[PDB]
Order: sequence, then C-alpha cells, then structure tokens
Amino acid sequence: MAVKVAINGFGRIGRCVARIILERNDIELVAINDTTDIELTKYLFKYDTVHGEFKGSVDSEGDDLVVNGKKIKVFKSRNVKDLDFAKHGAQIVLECTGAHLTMAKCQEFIDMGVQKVIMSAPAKDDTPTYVLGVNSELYKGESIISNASCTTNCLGPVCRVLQDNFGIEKGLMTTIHAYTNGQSIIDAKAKDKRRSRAAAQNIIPTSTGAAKAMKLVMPELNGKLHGQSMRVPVIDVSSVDLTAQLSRKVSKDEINEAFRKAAATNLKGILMVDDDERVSSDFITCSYGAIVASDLTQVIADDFIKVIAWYDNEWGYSSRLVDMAVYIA
Amino acid sequence: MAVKVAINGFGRIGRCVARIILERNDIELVAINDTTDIELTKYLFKYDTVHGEFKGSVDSEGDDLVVNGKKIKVFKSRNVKDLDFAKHGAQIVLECTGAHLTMAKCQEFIDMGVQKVIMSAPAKDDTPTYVLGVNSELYKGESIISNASCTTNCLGPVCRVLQDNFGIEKGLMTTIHAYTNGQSIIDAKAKDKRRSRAAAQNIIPTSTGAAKAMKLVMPELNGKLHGQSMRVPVIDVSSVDLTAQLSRKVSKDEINEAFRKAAATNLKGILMVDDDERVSSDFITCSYGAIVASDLTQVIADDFIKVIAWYDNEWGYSSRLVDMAVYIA
Amino acid sequence: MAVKVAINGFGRIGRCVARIILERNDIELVAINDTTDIELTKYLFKYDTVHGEFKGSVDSEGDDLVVNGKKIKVFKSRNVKDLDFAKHGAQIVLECTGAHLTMAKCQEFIDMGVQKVIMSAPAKDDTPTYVLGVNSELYKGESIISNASCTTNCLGPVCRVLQDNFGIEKGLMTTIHAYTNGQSIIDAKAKDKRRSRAAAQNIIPTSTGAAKAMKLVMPELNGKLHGQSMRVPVIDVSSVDLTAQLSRKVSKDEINEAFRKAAATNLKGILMVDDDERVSSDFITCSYGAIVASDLTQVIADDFIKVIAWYDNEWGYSSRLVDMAVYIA
Amino acid sequence: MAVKVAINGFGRIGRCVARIILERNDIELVAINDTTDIELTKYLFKYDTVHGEFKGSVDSEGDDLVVNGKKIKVFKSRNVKDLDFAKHGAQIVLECTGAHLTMAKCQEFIDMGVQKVIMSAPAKDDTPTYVLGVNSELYKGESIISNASCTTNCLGPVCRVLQDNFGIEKGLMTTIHAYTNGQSIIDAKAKDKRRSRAAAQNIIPTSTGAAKAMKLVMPELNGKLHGQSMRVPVIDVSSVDLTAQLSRKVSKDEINEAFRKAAATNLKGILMVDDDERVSSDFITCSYGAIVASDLTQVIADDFIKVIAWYDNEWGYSSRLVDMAVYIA
Ligand SMILES: Nc1ncnc2c1ncn2[C@@H]1O[C@H](COP(=O)(O)OP(=O)(O)O)[C@@H](O)[C@H]1O
Ligand SMILES: Nc1ncnc2c1ncn2[C@@H]1O[C@H](COP(=O)(O)OP(=O)(O)O)[C@@H](O)[C@H]1O
Ligand SMILES: Nc1ncnc2c1ncn2[C@@H]1O[C@H](COP(=O)(O)OP(=O)(O)O)[C@@H](O)[C@H]1O
Ligand SMILES: Nc1ncnc2c1ncn2[C@@H]1O[C@H](COP(=O)(O)OP(=O)(O)O)[C@@H](O)[C@H]1O
Repeated sequence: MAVKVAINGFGRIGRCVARIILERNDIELVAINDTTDIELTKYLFKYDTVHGEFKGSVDSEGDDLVVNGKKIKVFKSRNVKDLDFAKHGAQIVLECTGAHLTMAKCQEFIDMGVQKVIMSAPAKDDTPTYVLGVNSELYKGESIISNASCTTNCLGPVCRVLQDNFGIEKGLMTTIHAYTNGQSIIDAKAKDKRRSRAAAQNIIPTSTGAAKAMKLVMPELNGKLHGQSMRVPVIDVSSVDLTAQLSRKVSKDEINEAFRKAAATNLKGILMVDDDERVSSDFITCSYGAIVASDLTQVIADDFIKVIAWYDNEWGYSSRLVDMAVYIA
Repeated sequence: MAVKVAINGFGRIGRCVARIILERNDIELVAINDTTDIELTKYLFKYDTVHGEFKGSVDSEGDDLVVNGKKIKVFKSRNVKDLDFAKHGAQIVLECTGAHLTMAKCQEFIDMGVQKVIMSAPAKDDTPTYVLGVNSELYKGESIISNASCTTNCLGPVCRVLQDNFGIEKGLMTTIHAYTNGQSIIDAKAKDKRRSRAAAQNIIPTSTGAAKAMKLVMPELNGKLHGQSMRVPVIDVSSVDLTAQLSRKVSKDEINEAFRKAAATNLKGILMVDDDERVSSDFITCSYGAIVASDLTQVIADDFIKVIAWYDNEWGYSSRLVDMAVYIA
Repeated sequence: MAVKVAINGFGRIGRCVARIILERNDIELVAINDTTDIELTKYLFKYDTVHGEFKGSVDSEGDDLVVNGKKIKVFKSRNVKDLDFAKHGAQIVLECTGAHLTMAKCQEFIDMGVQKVIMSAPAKDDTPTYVLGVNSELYKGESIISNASCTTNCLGPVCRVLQDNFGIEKGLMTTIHAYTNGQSIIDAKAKDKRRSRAAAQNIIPTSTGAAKAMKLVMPELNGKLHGQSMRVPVIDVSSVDLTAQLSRKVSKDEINEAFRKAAATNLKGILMVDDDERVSSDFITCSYGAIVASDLTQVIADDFIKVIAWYDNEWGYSSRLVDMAVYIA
Repeated sequence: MAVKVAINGFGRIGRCVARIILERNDIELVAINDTTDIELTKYLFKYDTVHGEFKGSVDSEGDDLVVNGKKIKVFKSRNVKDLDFAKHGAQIVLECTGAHLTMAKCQEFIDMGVQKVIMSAPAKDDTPTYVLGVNSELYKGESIISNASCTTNCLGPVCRVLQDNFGIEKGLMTTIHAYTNGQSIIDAKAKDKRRSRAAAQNIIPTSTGAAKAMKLVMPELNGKLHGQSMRVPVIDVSSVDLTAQLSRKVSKDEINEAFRKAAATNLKGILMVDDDERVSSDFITCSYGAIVASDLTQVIADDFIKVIAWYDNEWGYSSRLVDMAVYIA
C-alpha cells in the first residue's frame, strides 16, 4: 500500500510536495498544516504563478481540502502538540515549516505516533542527513532525518559523479539562484543587510552552507568545498556553478560522458544532462535535482574544471522529499 | 526658524521624507522611530535601489544617526508611550507607520507635547483630511490631520483642475501602480487572495478607496467617483487613469491648456504637464504629485474624457507630507 | 476532412497557432515560412519561455519539421512568389508576418492557388474584418479577411454583450498590456520615442486603434470609442479596461450576469467570467479571447461603468485565428 | 587644451561616453554619428531608464545637438567615408558601433585625418589591446587600439592585483551579467539559440572570450584562464566571479588587503573595494571598472580562491574609454 504522509507547512515546498504526491500512486497525502484559512489554502494550491493551474477540482468541506474528490485534513496550528497527523493515518511527516530543524522539535511528532520525520532543510543539530543518489544507500532506519537543501540535491549528485570518476581535491561553488520568500519585494527590514534589498531589481549575494555541509553526505569532501549564492530576478530555477580541482587530468568530453552515464544508471531520475542549450525557464516544474548543461563544462590546465547544473529549486527538491518518503517508508 | 519634525516609521515613505527634509532649509529632522537596529537603519537610509545612494556621510553615535554631521535621535519602540519626540524638539510628527490612523491613537503624541500629527495615509476614523492644492486653503489649525494617500495627491490635483474649469458629473479611475511592501515576492499568505501572488511576475488587481474618499477633500464629488488599482512589475512610479463625464463639451487641447495653466499658478510644484513623451522611470525621484501626459489626453462624444497622470508613489507623496508640515507649522 | 493551412511568419503568433493546430483534429498544418534556419525553428517551437515545452518529438528531415512524426514543409523566403503553400495542400494561409496587411499583397497567395488568407492583424486597407462572436455571422465567403488584433478579440466580445443587453453611448479603453517584440530590451532606437525605452523596466504608453476600428465589426459603435495602451513588465497576458456610458441604468450584478449568460450561449469558448480572483499569470495559455474579472466590474451614477477583461494576447488571438480558419473553410 | 573626440555609434556605450565627457574639462565632444533622426537622438540622450535624466538643456539646431549651449555635429551615415569627424576638430574617434573592429576598417578614419581610433570592444584582428591599470604603461603611440570589453576592464584589474601579489596558476570566470541589446525581449530569432530567449524572464548562458583574451593584456596568463557569462534579468550592473589557483597559500584578509592597497595606489579610480555589503543597483553609474565585494572573497585548501567584483557594464567601461582617450592623446 502507498505510504501515508502529512505536510507541516504549506509554503512553496509544501504545496509543490502536495502536487507531486497527487500525481503518484505510491504515496498518499492525508493531512496538512499551515496558519492560513481554508479559502486562501485552496486558492494558493489551485493557482500557481510558477507551476500553473492545478488540473482538477479543489474544493473544501469544513477543514478538509477535497482534491479530485479525496479529503485531506487541514490543521491550522503553530504548535506541534495540536497536530495529530497519525490520527489521520500519517506514517511520515514532511517538515516544511523551516521552524523545526532539530531532533528535539521533531521528537514530538514521533511521541504522538508518527513513525518518521523528514526535514525540508539542513538540520541545525546533528540530525542524520541523507541525499538520494549521494549517501541514501547508507540509510539505517533513523526516525528523524534531514533531506538537506535544494542546492545540496543539485551539488550533491554532481559531486558524486566527479568524486567517483576523477576525485575532488578542492572546489568553490556559486549558485545563481531564483529569489525566495526569504527576500524583500522592496528595500525593507529583513534578517540582514543584503536580504533587505528589492529582490526583483538586484543581484543579491547571500550565504549558503550547502558546500561545507557536503561533508555530511560525502565525508571525503570534509574541508574541500565552500560556496555562496547570488540571488537574481527570476521567480524560480537556479544553477550550481562548481569550480573544482580534480585528482587527475580530464577532458570536457570525459566529464560530460561521466554525467550521461550516471544519468542512465546510478543517478536515473536524479541527474540528467542538457544537450539542447536550454535556458532557466525550460526547467520550470522539472523533477531532476541536477541538469548539467553539457556545452558549459570547462577544463583549463588539465585538472581545473567548471560544471554548470540547473535545478528547479522548488520542484527538484520537492520531488526528492517525496522520493525520500517512499524510500525510507 | 525651520519647523522641527519627527518621523514615526522609517519605511519607504519615512526614509524618502527624511531625504527630502535633509535637502531643505525650512524644516529639520530631529528624531525617527522604527523596529530596526541602527546598522540596518544606516544601510537602508544610505543605499536605495530606487532613489540611489544618499550623497553625504551616514554615521551613528550610539542611538543617534549622524547625517552630514547632524545628530538625529533614533528610537526603537512599537509603543507610542516610549517615543518622547517633543523632548528632542519635534513640533510635528509625520506618522509613517501605517499603524496609528485614528485621532485616538495620535492623541498620545499631543498628550506627550507634540503640537501636530500628520498621518501618511487615509484616516480610519473622521480625522480631518487635507491635500495641498485641493482643500489645503480650508485648514483650520487642527492638531491631527491625514495627508490622504499617494493616489489622492495625484487624482486630487487632476480633479481640482477639471472641476474648476469644466465640472465633473461622474468618473471611474484605474491606477496602474508599482508593487509595494503590501505585496508578496512569491505566491505566499497575505491579507487577501490577489495580494498573496508574486508581485514582480503578475498584473494584480487591488482595491483603492482614493476615488470615493475624494468626497473628503472635494465634497462636490461625493458619490461621483470610484476607482481600482492594477499592480504591475515596476518597483516605483504609478499612473492615475481617470475617465470622466464633464458638465460640458471640451477639447483635448482645452483640457491640456487648463493643466498647464494650473501648473504655472494654483498647482505650481504640485501638478506639471509632460510634453516630452516620458515613460515611468523618468519620474523616479520627481517631487510633483501629478504629471499629466498631455499626448494621452482623450475626448470622445463631447464630454467623455481620459487623463493619464504619472506619480512617483514614494517621492511625490513624501514631498507633499514635508510641504504639509511646513504649511500647517 | 480537416482544413489544411499554412502559416506565413513563425513568430509568437505563428508558433502559438501551430501548437493549437497540433492539439486539434479539425485542422492540419502542412507548411510554414520564416527567415530562420531549421535548427532555430525547431528550438523556438520546442521550448517556450511563456507556454512551456512542447510535449512530443520535434525533429527535422532536410527542410521538413517533423512534429510527433508528421512532416511540415518549411520555406525560408521573404518573397511571397517563392511560397507555393498550395503545392503542399494549403487551403488557408494564416498571414502572421505583420508585413502583408493589404488585399493587394495577399492577392499573390490566391493567384498561386491558395483559397483564403487570414491576416493576423488589422488591415491597412479596406480588407473585410471579422471577429468570432462579434460579426462572424455576417461572413460572405470573402477570399481575404483580417481577424483584427488580440485587443479587438477581447474588447469586441465585451462590447457585443454590453451593446446587445444595455446599449453603448460612448467609452474609452486602456489596455494594460504585456511587452512585445515591437519594444526594446534596453533604451535603443525604435520606430517612436516611447517604444525606444526598456520594456521590462517601465510602464510605456503606446497607441492602439482597436477601439476606433470597432466600427469595422460593430458599425453602431462608429465614433463612440477610443483607446490607448500602457505596456507593463509582464511577458504575456494583458487586460482591457473599458469605461463606458450605457443607454440606461444598470447594476454591477446585471452586467456580470449578462457576461455569464453570453459565456454559456452566444460567446461559448470566446468570453468567460472569472469568479476566482485570478491574476494575470493564471491566464497564460488560456484560449478565451476575454476573461471578465467579475469582482472588478464597477457602476457609478446609474450608467457609467468599468469592465476589466483579461486576455492571453498570444494564445487567445491564436485560438481565434485557428477557429476562424475552421469557420470560413 | 582638452582632447577633442568624436563618438561613432550613439548606443548605450556611446551615450554614457558622451555624458561622462560632458562632466569633464580635459576632453570635449565635437561630433557623433548614428542612424537615428535628431528628435530620437535628443530623447535617448536626455532620458535614461538606467542613469536617469541628463541635468541640463538638450536642444537641436538643424544637425547639431546643443547640450548646455554647446554645439555637437550629428552625422547620420552607416559609411565611414561620409564621416568627416576631423573637419569638426576630432583628434580621437571612440568607435562605439560594434561594426568596425579591425585596423583595416578603422584605417579610413586615420586616412580622413583622425589621429587615433579606440575600439569600444575586443578587436577581431591583431589590433593592439590596452586596458588602464593592466598594460596601459606599455602603450607605444599606436594609431588604432582596442579598449577590450567591459568584462576585461573588471577581470583585468582583479588579475593585475592577484598576479602581482600572489601569482595565478589557473582560473575560470563566470560573469553574472545584466541583459543587453544583443538579447531578445521575447522568444524570437537572434544570432544563436540561447540569445533568442526572453532576456528579462530567464538566466541565459552566453559566451565571453574576456578570459582567454587576457593573454593580450597579461601575456603571463596565456593558456591559464577561460570564462563564460550567465545573463540575468537586471537592466545594468554585472559581476566577475573569478575562481583561481594561486602560486602560494594566501588568506582571505591578505587578498582583500592587496585589493585595498591597489585601490589607494596603482589602481586608484579603476578598482575599489566594497566593505558596505552593497547589491548590484548600488553600482549604477559607478565609474570604477571593478568593485571587489570584500566579504565574498573565499579561500579553500590554501591556494584555491574566489573573488566577486561588480562592474557597471555600461558606465565603468565608458569611463575607461574616456580615460583612455585622455591618456593616449
Ligand atoms: N510553525 C509553523 N507552523 C505551521 N506553518 C508554518 C510555521 N512556520 C512557518 N509556516 C509556514 O511554512 C511555509 C513556508 O513557506 P515559504 O515561505 O513559501 O518558503 P519555502 O520556500 O521554504 O516553502 C509558509 O506557508 C508558512 O506560513
Ligand atoms: N508600530 C510601529 N512602530 C514603529 N515602526 C513601525 C510600526 N509599524 C510599522 N513600522 C514600520 O513602518 C514602516 C512601513 O514601511 P514600508 O513597509 O516600506 O511601507 P510604506 O510604503 O508605507 O513606507 C516599516 O519600517 C515598519 O517597520
Ligand atoms: N516578410 C516576411 N517573411 C517571412 N517571415 C517574416 C516576414 N516578416 C516578418 N517575418 C517573421 O514574422 C514573425 C513575427 O513575430 P514576432 O516578432 O514574434 O511578433 P508577433 O507578436 O506578431 O508574432 C518573426 O518570426 C519574423 O521573422
Ligand atoms: N555602421 C554603423 N554606423 C553608425 N551607427 C551604428 C552602426 N552600427 C551600429 N550603430 C549604432 O551603434 C549603437 C550600438 O548600441 P547598443 O545596441 O545600445 O549597444 P552597446 O551596448 O554596444 O552600446 C546603436 O545606436 C546602433 O544604431
């Protein structure tokens, strides 16, 4: 039978995760929680500036969303103590609030009968971290895990291929990243100077720990990677720009062939290669965590390389969260 | 001597008001309040995506902003009871928080020794409303007033000219309006459905009461005007699109000549006429409340007219708030 | 059997028209022409920033595009004399170049064996003009016709309903319009001052004759309508903002009910009513020529009304061109 | 006396170059050429979406632009044979057309009495290439030179400092670059697939030879650098993202101190360091070729570094062209 899941937090990730679950037979959505009334929940689920209109009926009956005739319980509580997800059948909670990123906070779900919690972001403690195609084979049945970040689910698969074929001595990453709800529409108070600046009218440097944290899913890369983000005025879709020194001389063609081989085998459904010279909008609603743009791969002086890989920072990660629920179930 | 003022709320309006006060000799800024630490206050005041870098030194000494060597007291309190503006010399409070739009709330400033409060938005009670060039001549020395909205300070001057020259039987307004901090950067919870949608990637209908509320500053227009807003992906600058039936036959040339005449006389510094076929960006940091685009003026069937007037929805209104402080002082 | 058509001009309209023809059984695409090599034709047809990836195989075999295994002849000639569309079976030419908008120019297609030409824009001569749901019933089998503009196929259906139910005395229209290939990406030479200005960073007034030209499809509106356009930074989807004086007192509810009634009957598939408070992105790839936003309908002083109707300025018009080929065939 | 110059090509670079010349006393603009009538020349020079309104009078008298009362001859000819710049006093021609990037083409100006030509882009032949602060000291009085690209005038100064202090073994560059007139406003035919895609709605990979061509101004870097561009939806301002392996271990602080030292000495007016955490809009109309964002400087594993440096891709380069005319005069 299909694993039954609940989504805590009905934001960009939570709603993309719900749409993907509704497309599949191997997982079933039984409950959600946000701080939104049901009329706004329905409206944001039905209509999406980025991913288009949900095809199918989006109704309500009290505090049930009814999607293509199936009832989904809607809670509306900031407090984990009021969220009896397991009473509605939930085996796994997808933790999409950004607010509960320690095992201590997630333990309440397990206490209330949930079997597993998956954090939709890097843990703030030493919660075990798993990324499909990267270290998912090492999963030991832990109750609480992190699925890392959207960037990790792009950079991670790229590093898996480079490490396994050539070896990584060191590297630095820039993500050219879509703006997010963490940013300001106009110059206004936010958690730091640069995030306070108008997101759709600037290139905005922002931090990411995605690269240093690769040590969690690839311990061989401990101390060998750092990175940063440059937020640009697109609503969705981002790129990993990885510059690395490999352990031996390689060619562009060799690098791209290694990616196409992984795309057909160990990273099927996870990493693909673009040989059509697409641009960012072409990857809107793409389920792959990494799309290597083969023509952009560069090598200089034998061992010094650049790889550009696209990711739908919403849909790729959301697809991995759903894949990860099915896998650990 | 220059009137001494304080700004409550250091947002888009509050910071534009502060820059304009610093350009003038007839008014002096002695204090501000927001909920922001001083490092972020300085950064947002110095650097502006829309209006460019402040020319001149922006320093701090404890909880004083120091601008071109002059000290400005910075409070940081949500509660009007902690804001002794008058202790720092403030005669007028420019109420730029959006949070204190009744005489009851503003009365606390007067109780604590402020002589006058000007609301930076339409009042939610029957606080007297004044708009320069429209009904400012009727000011009776009231302690608490509203300066109405950015839209009123565009529509109002346009209606003054049309009413005084031709007569207005009825009309409907659309503002093609820049996005604002009331809107969402990505599809996310906001106070209504349409405001929840990504502001820089949509045309977004939104309400404005600016037209019905014209009855406050032009009672002859009671029951004769309604309007609405269409929010579009520009960071700043908006247009009033007024369609009206006048009391007699007019020509395009007659309408435009009436506007140029007011621009030279009763609406000097308030309404101007564009005869250069400018676009919206050309009015960034323009102090005029209304810029009639003369070539866009239309008449059909004798008495049925359209006027398009630009406004820097930040700078024009901010310039009027400062003008209004000087005028009532 | 399905009417066989050719598309001259493989731009935004030409490629949307081709995608719609490929979705339908009652019309078949046999040939296209542009000034583009086949590799770029394939790329622009397959990948679309606005309407998303074409689902299905896009290949070539010499100067045939092969779409889901069907061969489409691709010409590459500026000169109508080199375009033997009828030799590849074409009965109707959809004239999507913007360059051949007189009967004199289109006569060459008829001379070379084409039975009918439909211009994808208003005629520059007295070519008969037809708009579905507006005056299509009057079609007399003419060989060469204009389908008017994207704006006419929105305004036209709106006026049909208002005229037939209430009567139109006079009105003025503004379209809040997506930027187009007629505009400049950065401030650079174009055919006029305002079109020379950066399209994605300005509100840009531009002319439209759509309103005065309504006399071609609704002669009763001769001398009663004018309009103008305000180009705003969205890539696609526009709105008609019609302000009109009707022949009698009406209510908002009466106006909206008249539109829903036409939506179910005489304007089925042509005009619909939005009762869900959508924004512009929600109408991307919508086939309706007009989507009345019911909650935005306004009436003041009995007879003075405003109607806001969305249109996918690419897809709605393209859907009408295809409908018009099927209808006249 | 001030060097007298002419501008061939009145585009983004040509008009920014003209505004900078008008701010300075050491150079004088005597003539321009474009393919634009005088009314449009005046309009585009006076009003600028990016750099704001020209302060001062912009008039015409026949085929003279009159700027703050000074007459500038305006030619309007595609053919260098009709451009007697030297007859109007021009000693140096700033070649801003993008169309004359070989010594053979520029020789006609010298034949017609011009003393020096500076190309506003990389040469397509072996025209000598000079970049201020990088190899300008080696200038030998050549008649025809290239000022390289906007990217070279950012990357070049950054490499000068890194090479002189630490040594560069190898590196790869990405520019996160503002869209340009080389790109399409909507999906439409351009010179390649990716440039055909809507510039304000995509991240668009594009080539730059700026890095390999560094061998022209720094021969020690022959074979050690490659790069690429990612075009993003900002109208202006770009960043060099340089990842390099240096000849020895360095620290972040050491790298940033080397840049501040060059900023005060050998690269005064050319490279500066941002210690204020600015974003892209803050560098609009900035004259520096490179603005190193000090907080973004990264080092991993001793010798593997990343430097992010902003550049106003219009104003920085234009300022260098004017500096280069003054220098070689
Ligand atoms: N404690 C909480 N309980 C429930 N929902 C929460 C809580 N904290 C945040 N949320 C919701 O989580 C969502 C976060 O979504 P959003 O801001 O779009 O970002 P993301 O890109 O991570 O999905 C929002 O709907 C927000 O209201
Ligand atoms: N009660 C309050 N006390 C102090 N500052 C406040 C209060 N409420 C809101 N503010 C501030 O008022 C400002 C509103 O600015 P912003 O959101 O940019 O909008 P506006 O366009 O009206 O200026 C913000 O700086 C906000 O933090
Ligand atoms: N004479 C011509 N022959 C063939 N194709 C033409 C001719 N003139 C223009 N075109 C093509 O017609 C198309 C117009 O499309 P576009 O500029 O996107 O505008 P629209 O919005 O009207 O479709 C382009 O592909 C252009 O190359
Ligand atoms: N042969 C030519 N003679 C004169 N002007 C030319 C010629 N070729 C191009 N131009 C002009 O050169 C300018 C190039 O400017 P633009 O496209 O904005 O790009 P850039 O970013 O390089 O300045 C335009 O004004 C164009 O009309």
